[PDB]
Amino acid sequence: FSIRDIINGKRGADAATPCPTWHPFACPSGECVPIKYLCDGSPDCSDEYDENKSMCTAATRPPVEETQAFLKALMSAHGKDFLVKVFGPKAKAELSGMGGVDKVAVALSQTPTADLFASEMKLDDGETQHMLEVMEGILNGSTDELTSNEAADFRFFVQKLQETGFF
Amino acid sequence: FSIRDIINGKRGADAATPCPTWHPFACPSGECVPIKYLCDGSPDCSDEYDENKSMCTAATRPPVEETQAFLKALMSAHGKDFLVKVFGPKAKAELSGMGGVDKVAVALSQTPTADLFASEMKLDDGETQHMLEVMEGILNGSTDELTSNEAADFRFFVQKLQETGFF
Ligand SMILES: [Ca+2]
Ligand SMILES: [Ca+2]
Repeated sequence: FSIRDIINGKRGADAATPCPTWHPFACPSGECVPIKYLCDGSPDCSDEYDENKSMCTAATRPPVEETQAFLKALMSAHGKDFLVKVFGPKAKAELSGMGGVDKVAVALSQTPTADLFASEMKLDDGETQHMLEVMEGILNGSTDELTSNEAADFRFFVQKLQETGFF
Repeated sequence: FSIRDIINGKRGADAATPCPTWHPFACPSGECVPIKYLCDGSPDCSDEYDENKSMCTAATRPPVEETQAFLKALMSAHGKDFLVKVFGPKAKAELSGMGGVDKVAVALSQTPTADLFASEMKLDDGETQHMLEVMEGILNGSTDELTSNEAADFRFFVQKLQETGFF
């Protein structure tokens, strides 16, 4: 009772022979691969899940539950509408127009670029451009948009976006 | 982070569906964790599979299958008894007395130290000491046991063992 799997076959009886410790990663296609083969620029799993772009981008960024916590702590320190200063009015009321802090944490973890993030979140041209200008300004030490404490709390996170190809 | 996943409840031990892209690694206990939480010194699976010592050793060493192809290439180039020069007489006839090339390649990948490898392969004290002397000689450029060409073929592999705690 699993979609993909119906059409390749059906194992033994019972199900489980999980992966060995030396090839500990199970692909949906049901091959076992070494951690080294994940995100290595070539497909080791027949379904190519080992090179899944969402999985490989998330592997480069903070774990989603740390980003969730981090978004929540900025709004607790700076206000429930604080993230309007970065993403525009869809960020008001604890990211209510962007699908909530859980959906935003996953999107910032998995989405390779600001452009693909903007499109998922339905930001217009002006909101996307302002998001990039604020994030460049946070890296600069600029306080045109954020206060000094706001920029310092955000700086390390924006640095990691930039080191991982977001902008 | 997944609205689908709330309303099926508890991810059993195991299968049915796969772990999401942001927490792609499945513990046998049925938890899903980020790659970054593997081998990080604290348990994120309730069964501590993320800190499993064999898994974590193997993740620092060449993949199983490369080590296996490597040992087979050494014995095709240098003879079916070539690895007697490292492991002693149990290595004769393509590692017959050590359970064969697949078992030796798994043991070299996932055994933390030369002493634990020796005890599992049932090498005696004399054989263990000579193995360590030969491996040191390979790092040195000594040709007392291997030719220049044999040692050149083995040197990177011996360095990967030294760098990952083997001796
Ligand atoms: Ca790969
Ligand atoms: Ca861990």
